[PDB]
This record gives sequence, structure tokens and C-alpha cells, in this order.
Amino acid sequence: GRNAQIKDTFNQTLKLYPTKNLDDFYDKEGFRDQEFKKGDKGTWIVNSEMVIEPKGKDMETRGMVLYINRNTRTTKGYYFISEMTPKDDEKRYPVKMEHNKIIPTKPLPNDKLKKEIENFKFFVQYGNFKDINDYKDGDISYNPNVPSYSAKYQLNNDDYNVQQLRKRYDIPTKQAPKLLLKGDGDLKGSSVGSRSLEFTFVENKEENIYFTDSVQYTPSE
Ligand SMILES: [Ca+2]
Repeated sequence: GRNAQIKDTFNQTLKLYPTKNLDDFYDKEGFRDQEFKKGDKGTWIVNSEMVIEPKGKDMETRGMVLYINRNTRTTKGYYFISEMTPKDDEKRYPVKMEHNKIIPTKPLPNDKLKKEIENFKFFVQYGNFKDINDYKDGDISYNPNVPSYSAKYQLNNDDYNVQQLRKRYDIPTKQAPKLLLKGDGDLKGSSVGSRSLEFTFVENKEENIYFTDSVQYTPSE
């Protein structure tokens, strides 16, 4: 049924974890459909972000996005910060990635920010998942409109990925998160369709703490 097609496409995403050297993406071809021109080897877009909005404060978002272009074999993007719940207060700090190092291309307003960039690791570089069918009490959702679909699982605080996130980020909640897998576009795949995952620590009306990651192969601009 649709649940098995949803699990299958999501398992294909989980399989990328980990890719510890980002340069390996220069030599990885993802799913190709008719939206790619014959001459375009594609671009991998990697995006990791941590969102922390504690009760009664601003929703602070910090993350990075890299465009790993297989045609140029060069990688550019930015580190971003937002304090808004496109984001109307986003500040982007440009970077490049060479030999698996993140290098700012303009000076930073302060050292804390320069060090966060320099030491940055995308969740694809260190995450590692089980087979999707090994996660426990999954709510699988399917909407034919887009179509869009999701798979939601409850994790435990001793889960390897949860521990890695708590090591690398100061996450102000003790709660074990949900693993939320999200996708849209034809189930077989689409260069225009999305795939993302989320570790949802807290989700309510006045407090939101979550981490999002996406690693996607797309046609180059
Ligand atoms: Ca896609």
C-alpha cells in the first residue's frame, strides 16, 4: 500500500547517513528525472538547522546551507541566523567548502560566530539511522493533493542521533524527541519533490525546539 511506498522512499533518504566527507557528493548522482538537462551533473543541497524557541522568548534559528555543484566541483553557501518565529530577519554569512572544511568568505561581526562556522558539521556528516522499519510506533500520513507524506516515530534519549545532537548543541529540554520524516511530490521521486527529517523535541503553541536536516539532489540553477 501507500504506507510501504512511503517507508521505502524515506529509507532511501536515511541511507545517506552518514556521508562524513562532503566532497564525496561531487561524485554522487541522485535520482534523475526529465527536469535535468543532459549536461547538468546536478547539485546536492545540504541544510542543517537548529531551532530553539523557549516559552516566553524569541524563536532563534541557526544553520547552514551548502550548494555542492557537481558541474563546477565547487561548494558555496551560507550560515544563517534568525530570531523570527521567507524569514523577515534572516542574516546570512557567506561561506565556501574546500577539502571538507568550511571557510567564511567575508569577515564576521564576532568570534563566536566565526568559530561556529569553522567548526560546523552538517547532520549528514555524523547521523546514522536504523532501517526505517526498525522504528517503533509510527504514524504514517499520506495526502494525495500534492502529494505529501510523513512518518513519525518516538525516539529514546539513548538513541545514537539524539546523543550526537545533544553533544553538539545546547538543547534546553530533557525530552526525548520524535523523528519526523517528510516528503512531497510523486512517491517514486521528483527532482522538484522534497525530502527532509526533523528531531522534534518540543512542539506546542508557545515553545518549539527542533532540528531539521535535508540532503537533496537537484538540478543546478
Ligand atoms: Ca526530490
